[PDB]
Amino acid sequence: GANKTVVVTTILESPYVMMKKNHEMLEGNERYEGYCVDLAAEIAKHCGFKYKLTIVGDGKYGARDADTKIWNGMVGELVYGKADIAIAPLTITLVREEVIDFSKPFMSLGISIMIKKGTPIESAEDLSKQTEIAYGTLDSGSTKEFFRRSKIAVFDKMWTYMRSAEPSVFVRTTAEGVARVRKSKGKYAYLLESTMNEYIEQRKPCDTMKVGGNLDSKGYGIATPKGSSLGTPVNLAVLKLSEQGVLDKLKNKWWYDKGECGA
Amino acid sequence: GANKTVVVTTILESPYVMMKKNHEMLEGNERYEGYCVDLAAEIAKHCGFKYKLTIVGDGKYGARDADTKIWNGMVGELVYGKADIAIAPLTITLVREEVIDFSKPFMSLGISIMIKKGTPIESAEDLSKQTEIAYGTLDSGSTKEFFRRSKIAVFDKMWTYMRSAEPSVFVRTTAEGVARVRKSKGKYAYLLESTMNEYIEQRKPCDTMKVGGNLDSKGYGIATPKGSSLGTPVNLAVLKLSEQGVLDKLKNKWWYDKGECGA
Ligand SMILES: CNCc1cn(CC(=O)Nc2sc3c(c2C(N)=O)CCCC3)nc1C(C)(C)C
Ligand SMILES: N[C@@H](CCC(=O)O)C(=O)O
Ligand SMILES: N[C@@H](CCC(=O)O)C(=O)O
Repeated sequence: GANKTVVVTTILESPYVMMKKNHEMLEGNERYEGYCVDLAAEIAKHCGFKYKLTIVGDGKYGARDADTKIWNGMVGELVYGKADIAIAPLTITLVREEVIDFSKPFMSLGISIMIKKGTPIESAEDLSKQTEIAYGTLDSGSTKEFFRRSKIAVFDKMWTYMRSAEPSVFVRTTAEGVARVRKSKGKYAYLLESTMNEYIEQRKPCDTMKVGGNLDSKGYGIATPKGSSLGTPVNLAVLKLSEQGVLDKLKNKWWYDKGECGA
Repeated sequence: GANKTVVVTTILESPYVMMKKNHEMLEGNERYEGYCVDLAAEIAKHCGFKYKLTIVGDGKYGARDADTKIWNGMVGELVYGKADIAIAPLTITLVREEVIDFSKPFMSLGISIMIKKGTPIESAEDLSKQTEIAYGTLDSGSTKEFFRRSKIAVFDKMWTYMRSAEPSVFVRTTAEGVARVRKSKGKYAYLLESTMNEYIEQRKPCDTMKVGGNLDSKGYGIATPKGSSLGTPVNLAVLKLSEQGVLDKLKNKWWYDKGECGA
């Protein structure tokens, strides 16, 4: 048919999408700011569509329930037709690519370790060979599934520990994992994507550090329901924006320029 | 129809595809070794097809002639139906994605600078602000087009210089650019992908260095003619291989383990 306003699902995750301080004062897309807010505006412009930003109702990225086979989070909003496109730090994975379309990656990341400054941990091997320091991941995301499915010795060891640790080492939101690192006096480390890790390291109170090399290499993609007319134009828009340096300029805007911890 | 033997186009580029020393002794796919030789075997296995490796006749990655609009290189072999799939370090670009399908990236890279050890150059800005040291790129590839199309000040400055430099700063093969760095006594720097740069840095005679940060961020994809039945299965195979750690194991095999310059 004729073009219609596109419903964009996204997720509150710094610095991708954040509530503006005065959001009560504001309406519509103007309530929100961040990398993916800016990316949404660029994509919509290059694909020539009108759009409405919506925050995913359940606050989740997307996992499938092993019993019901029902998808939750932003993936679920696409699968069940509640949203036309997901523009968020949504990790490209085999399980997801089978049910939704992803653009080529607009940003790269790998799973990484966050510690409170001074924590005697430099790697995933270090974490796996000790018990004083608890560690965990976000629920309903690609990091948890990485550990759950890993056949690699150190990560399988980590997963075995994390799955039955008490109290639970899993958190509902990134902010919750960060708070736990900050408040646990060096006794909790948080496994999260390098992009988020790197952003938080440069924010007050400047008390966290990324340590060790990334555990994997992957990327975020713009996701559309399978067969959507938006898939192709969105993919070309990502490649165009990449080649024009726009994605690099947005990364600088929302990471380096937001840095509060000095140089 | 019924499954047929797949014609794979590729390119002699270390460590992706290399002639085995005793290749005269050998036949078929056994003539060749390297990352993309191993990747081809994995993909073919996961997609359940038989295949024949073929080296691109003109030794080029792929560019389109501005007059004739004819594609050369591996892209051209796909476009004109001479090959069914390209499994090589073929950079995902807007101009190419429009005429061929790319899988999700199997490896990431950015454009980078190679110098002879001791060359007084630490960045692209440095190169652009001096004339003693010549510098250039490979012909018929994504690095040259990056500079030619760049609206970014330092790279546009570099391109203006490179396009009319005499003698020519462009080379036909990576080996030729490397030889020029090695033989020019610090007076030639070579702009090439970080992956190739990093491999060469660890090979005898151990006389080159990668300097500065990457100029861009992108990746290599497996390419198929537009609409090919191989596209979807090949893409899922890349994601599966990624998540299984196979791509990381192959990177270690062909870079770290091949290192000849010590630790
Ligand atoms: C096995 N490979 C794992 C890998 C790595 N990444 C990040 C990445 O490769 N970066 C790329 S490739 C690319 C772009 C970017 C980017 N800007 O982040 C921009 C447009 C041109 C093509 N993503 C992946 C997948 C296979 C999980 C999707
Ligand atoms: N980007 C991840 C969420 C963050 C994480 O799992 O660490 C996903 O798409 O599931
Ligand atoms: N990977 C590049 C070739 C190497 C280069 O241009 O530096 C391409 O696909 O064109």
